[PDB]
Amino acid sequence: PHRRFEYKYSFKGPHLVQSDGTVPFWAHAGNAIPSADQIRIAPSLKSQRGSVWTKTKAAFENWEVEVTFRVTGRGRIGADGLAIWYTENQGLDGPVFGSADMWNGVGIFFDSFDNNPAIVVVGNNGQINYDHQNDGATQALASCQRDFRNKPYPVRAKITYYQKTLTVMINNGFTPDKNDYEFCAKVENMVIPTQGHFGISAATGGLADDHDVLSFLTFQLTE
Repeated sequence: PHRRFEYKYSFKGPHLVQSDGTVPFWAHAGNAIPSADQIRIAPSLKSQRGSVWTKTKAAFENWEVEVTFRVTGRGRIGADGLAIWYTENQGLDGPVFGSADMWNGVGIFFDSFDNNPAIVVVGNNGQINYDHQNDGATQALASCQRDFRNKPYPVRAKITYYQKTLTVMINNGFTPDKNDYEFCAKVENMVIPTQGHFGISAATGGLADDHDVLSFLTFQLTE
């Protein structure tokens, strides 16, 4: 299956951030801190929320995103985690891993163990007022249990929307190999908006990890 790299929906270092503090093609918000090699979406301070979203919408029948990130913090517990998004609108701040509680599209949530370790796929058609704590278990379309914190190498999520199936593959941070992925979850017959923004958001609470995204690479898939 053919992949075309879509620069207008992507970011990576080196020199990720412009001299003016912006990241080409994206908007950062909240407590997100662009730096040369990564964007620290939510730092290890109390009650943080941040995000990075594409400034334009993509209209890809099929697509794939490769997101490389780290979630780093003290102890065996941390919070909150991060979310990868494809939604009709350009997301704004809220209580769902730093983003708003309603959306039209899909979120893939990486929820840190704070005593569930989980990666969860959650759809929304614009009608659900989502509260992760209350609704995650019941509304998850699919999930897997992986611990993505404090790993030796960057964690890599590959989220593919191809032939109406949304698949989540994960490299859980034990190899530097940008292509060594294992299956996490898939959702068949997923309907998502024909056009939408890509995004990534994170948050902290009383417990707080540093949530860093090193790169977000978007590909348009063809057949």
